[PDB]
Amino acid sequence: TEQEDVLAKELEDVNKWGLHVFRIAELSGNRPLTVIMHTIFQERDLLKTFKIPVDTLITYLMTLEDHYHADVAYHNNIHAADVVQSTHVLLSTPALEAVFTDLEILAAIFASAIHDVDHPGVSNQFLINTNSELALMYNDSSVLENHHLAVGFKLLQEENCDIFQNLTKKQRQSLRKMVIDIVLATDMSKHMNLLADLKTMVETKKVVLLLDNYSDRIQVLQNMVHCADLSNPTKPLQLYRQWTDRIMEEFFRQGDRERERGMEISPMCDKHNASVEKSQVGFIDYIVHPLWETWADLVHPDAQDILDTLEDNREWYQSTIP
Ligand SMILES: COc1ccc(C(=O)Nc2c(Cl)cncc2Cl)cc1OC1CCCC1
Ligand SMILES: [Mg+2]
Ligand SMILES: [Zn+2]
Repeated sequence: TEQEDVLAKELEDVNKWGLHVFRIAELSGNRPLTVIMHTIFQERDLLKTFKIPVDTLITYLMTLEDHYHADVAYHNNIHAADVVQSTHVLLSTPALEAVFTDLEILAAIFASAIHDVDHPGVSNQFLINTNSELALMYNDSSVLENHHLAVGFKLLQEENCDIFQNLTKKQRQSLRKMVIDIVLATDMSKHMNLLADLKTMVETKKVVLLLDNYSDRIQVLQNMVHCADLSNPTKPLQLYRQWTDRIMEEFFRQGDRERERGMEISPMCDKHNASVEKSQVGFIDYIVHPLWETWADLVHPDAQDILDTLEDNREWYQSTIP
């Protein structure tokens, strides 16, 4: 059909920063995660490498995508697809050519796909403050991130969903550990330590990059997926602005729930006292730029255009304040 033709055209940009992910979400019948993951697996020849039956891959992806919430403005299947695609581009950076094994690549992409599954659209702190079942289950420690992993892995046990059925026991064990390490590293409470470790690696860099032990390799993959998670402000402005609209809607809905419960409204969650532009500038200045500038240093000069875009977008948001 004409719609499938346009979808195919948009997917030709799967290896490019700035893919039209929202268009792909609409054109695919709200299956951005499934089609983008399928496309990336085909591009990297992962189905052949790991003997993943095509029908099994699609069944699992659709099932996984179904577990992202349709009514959460930001932490939905589009965000998952975007992080998957951004990770895919970061993995292809020239400075990392031939550094990671096929299993490591698979782990990073799979981790990206499941990293926010079944997100309720409220933060770890909200879950902790409201004595939620999730916080009680996970003892207030990386509550959501533990849950995303539990769901992502559990779904593999559904009928015709085990995409790792042909991996060896050793490969399955290794992949499981890497995926857990990567998704737990997406908790923002770990951001400062992750960044500190990334800077230490840049300072002791040996060169393409030379990573010999699990600690260094996993650290890079953790930071890579974390960069993808924090990549919105580095994308072309039309995409960035949509991500900002969505995160603010989600935050405002949390603030509304907090207000209904008589709780104090969390930072940036009060629709009656918000500064969207100032908040984006602060977000870039204190979190996004420090991380991306460090990533850019590790893979210099591969990420120069991404960092330039980030800086341009920071200047644009800042210009709307006066
Ligand atoms: C497009 O703007 C934003 C996008 C993403 C996030 C953000 O914190 N994402 C995130 C969250 Cl909410 C939790 N764990 C990890 C990540 Cl990366 C935060 C954003 O803006 C901040 C939050 C509200 C205003 C500043
Ligand atoms: Mg998350
Ligand atoms: Zn995320």
